Amino acid sequence: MGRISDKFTELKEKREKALVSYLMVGYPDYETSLKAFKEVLKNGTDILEIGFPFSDPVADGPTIQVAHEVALKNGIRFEDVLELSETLRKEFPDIPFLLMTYYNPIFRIGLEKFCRLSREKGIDGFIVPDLPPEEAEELKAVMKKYVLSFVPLGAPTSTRKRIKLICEAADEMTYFVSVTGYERIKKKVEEYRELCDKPVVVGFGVSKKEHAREIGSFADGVVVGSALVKLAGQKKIEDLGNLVKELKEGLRE
Repeated sequence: MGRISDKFTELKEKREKALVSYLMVGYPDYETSLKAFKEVLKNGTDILEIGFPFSDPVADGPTIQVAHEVALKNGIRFEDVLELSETLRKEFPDIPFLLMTYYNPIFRIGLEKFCRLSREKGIDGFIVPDLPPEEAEELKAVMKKYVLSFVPLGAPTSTRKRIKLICEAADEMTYFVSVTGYERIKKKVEEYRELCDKPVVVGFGVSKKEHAREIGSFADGVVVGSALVKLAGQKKIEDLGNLVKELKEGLRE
């Protein structure tokens, strides 16, 4: 459909796998995070995951949880998150933007409004790590209305039936975690390939070029977050750009 499908079609013609970079708005502070976002985009990021600070990030690892807390103490609001998206959208017109948000904030703000605002500020789709199954259909329906790409989540232990539900739920792409929360996720993706034609990105545990090359050998893309956030924490912008450049190196053929 939109920017996501266009990007994967583009990467395929370039014989590349996608690098999905995840950073948190407001960590270690708004200004520094904005520089970080610009740096990863300038160095090869194909799809951006924009972190929306949340008070109870139970699905994130230690490093990202720190980013959540710090950003919230800096006073980062949903409005600041979208301002950053709008700002980046002007400089990078075709890079797909995925808003990483927990479910509660969407409900608190209001589904219609949340989606309306996201679309107006450049967001292409969402990644909801803790989406309650009993709230999924309603959210998907609203997202469809505002043309926001729904990205279902899979796991190394997803059943064949779940995989088919994931494929039909995905508008343009899917995201699988790499660990049971390697060989296991690789085999799961192969099954996925049998049942689904939509691109799939794999995350968790990526921090070295070797990791990107290995995962990219069977996935259409890799997601990197904690490794980037760590560098951003010390305002090591140059090293961050270097890391993104290196990761992207392991994603070319």
